[PDB]
Amino acid sequence: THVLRFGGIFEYVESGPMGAEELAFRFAVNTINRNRTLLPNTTLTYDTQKINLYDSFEASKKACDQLSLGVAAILGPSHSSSANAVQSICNALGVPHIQTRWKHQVSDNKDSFYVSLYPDFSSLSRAILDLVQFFKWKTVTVVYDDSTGLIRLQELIKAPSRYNLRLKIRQLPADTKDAKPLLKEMKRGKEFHVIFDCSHEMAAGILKQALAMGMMTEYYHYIFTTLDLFALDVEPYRYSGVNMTGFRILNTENTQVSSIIEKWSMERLQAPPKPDSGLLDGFMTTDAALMYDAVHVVSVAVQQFPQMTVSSLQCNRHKPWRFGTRFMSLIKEAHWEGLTGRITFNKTNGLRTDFDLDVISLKEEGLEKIGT
Amino acid sequence: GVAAILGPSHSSSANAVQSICNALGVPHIQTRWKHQVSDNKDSFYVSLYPDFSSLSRAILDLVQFFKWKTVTVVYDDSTGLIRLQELIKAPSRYNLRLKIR
Ligand SMILES: *[C@H]1O[C@H](CO)[C@@H](O[C@H]2O[C@H](CO)[C@@H](O[C@@H]3O[C@H](CO)[C@@H](O)[C@H](O)[C@@H]3O)[C@H](O)[C@H]2NC(C)=O)[C@H](O)[C@H]1NC(C)=O
Ligand SMILES: *[C@@H]1O[C@H](CO)[C@@H](O)[C@H](O)[C@H]1NC(C)=O
Repeated sequence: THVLRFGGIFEYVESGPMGAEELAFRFAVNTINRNRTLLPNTTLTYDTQKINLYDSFEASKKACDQLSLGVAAILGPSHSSSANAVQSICNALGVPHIQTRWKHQVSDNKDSFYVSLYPDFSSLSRAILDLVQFFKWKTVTVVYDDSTGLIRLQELIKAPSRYNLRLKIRQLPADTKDAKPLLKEMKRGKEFHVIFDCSHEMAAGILKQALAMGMMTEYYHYIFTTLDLFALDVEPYRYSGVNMTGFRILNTENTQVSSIIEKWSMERLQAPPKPDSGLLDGFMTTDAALMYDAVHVVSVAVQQFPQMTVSSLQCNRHKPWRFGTRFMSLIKEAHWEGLTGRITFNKTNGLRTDFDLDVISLKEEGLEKIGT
Repeated sequence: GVAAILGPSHSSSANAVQSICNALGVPHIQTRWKHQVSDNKDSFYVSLYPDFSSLSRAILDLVQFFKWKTVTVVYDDSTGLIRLQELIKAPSRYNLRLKIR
C-alpha cells in the first residue's frame, strides 16, 4: 500500500455546488481503492486544491502549495489562461504535467512534461473534413462563439483551396440570446449545412431558438463537433425530421462502461442538476471521463515505477524533481482502455493523435451510431 | 518596486505578468498585441499597439475601394486568424470570396 498523492485543481463554482471533475476524480480514486487488480500493493491518496477561474497568480500559488506537500503530478485546470501557468511551473520544476482541456498550443513552447488525453483538434478537424466531403455539401457555414473555435477548425478553414467549396463564417454574439438575429440573417442566408463548434450548453440555448424560428425542417442538417452530444435534450426535436451528425469517443459498448455509468448516475443527480436548462439529467460528461482516464493511465504507468519517490520540493529550489525522466516516458509509452477506448500518447509533440471515434447521428429515436 | 512596468513581447508570457500586476494594483503596460480572453475581468493593463480589429476594418475598406472580386489571405501561424477574424468575416456582408493558406 504505497501512499501517493495527486494534485487537484478545479476552477469551479467557488460555492456550495461541487464540480464534476472533482467528482470523477474522487470516483476514480475510489475505483482504485476497491479493485486492487491495479495496484495490489499500493493505494493513492490525494490533495485537491480549489481556485478561481481565469486567475493566474492564485493558481500559481496553489501550484506551489501542491508542490509543498508533494505528489507525482498535477491535474490541469480546465481553462488555458492559468493552464499556461501550471505548465510553465511543471516543466520548470520537472514534475510531469497532465492536461485534459485543450489549450492553445504555443508553437514553440519547448516544454516536455505534458500530455493531453483530449482528442487533439487536428485529428478531429480532419475527420470533420472527411465527413463533410462524404456528405457532398458545398455552401457549408461555421459558427463559433469565441476565438479558439476557428483554431479548432483551421484545418476546415484551409480546405477550400484544395476542395471546391464555399463557407462564410458567422459569430454567436456576446450573450446567448443575441443569436436570434444571427438566425434571422441565416434564414436570409439560406445556409443549409451549418457546422457548429460550441459548448453543448450553448447548443441547447440555441436549439430552442432554432425550433422557435422554425428553422428545423428536414432540409437543414447540423453537425456538432462537441463531444457531449449524448446529453442533448433530444426528444422533441427528432420529430422535426432534422438531420444531425456527431462524434463520441465515449464508448458505451462495454458493459463495464455501462455499470460505471449507472454508478455515476447514482452519484450524479446526487449533485443538483438544472433540468430547466434543457439537459438530460443523469449522464457523465466527456471531460470528466477524460480526467477519470488520466488517473488510470498514471496508475498503469506507476505500478511499474515503484522507485517512485515524492520529493517535498519548493518553488525556489529550482532543481527539478529527481525522477521525472523515466516516469513521464512511461506515460508516453503506456497504453490502456479508459472510458473512451484505446489510449496512447504520440511521442512526436508529446500529445495524443490516436484514438477511436464512433460517428453518431440523430435517428428517428435519438442518438444512434452511424460509423467508426 | 516600480511605479509601473512595461510588458514583455510575447502573448503567453505576458499573461502572467498582467495577472500579477492585477494582484497588487500595479499598472501594467504592454507593447505587442495578444489575444485577450473575453473572460478576464482585469483592469490595470493597456496596449499601446493598435488593435488588429480596427486594422481589419480598414483593410476591408481598402479591399472594397480597389473592388477586388477574389483574394488570398496568408498567415504564419494560426494566431493570425484571431488577428484577422474581422476581415475573415468578409463574405457575409459583401461579395468577397477569400481563401487561406
Ligand atoms: C504520432 O502521431 C502524429 C500524427 O499522426 C504523427 O505525426 C505526423 O504524421 C502523420 C502521418 O503519419 C501526419 O498525418 C497526416 O499526414 C498527411 C501528410 O503526410 C496529411 O495529408 C494528413 O492530413 C495527415 O495530416 C501528421 O500531419 C503529422 N503530424 C505532426 C504532429 O507532425 C507522428 O509521426 C506520430 N509519431 C509517433 C509514431 O509517435
Ligand atoms: C438525412 O439523412 C438521410 C439518410 O442519409 C438522407 O436520405 C436525407 O436526405 C437527409 N436529409 C437532409 C437533406 O438533411
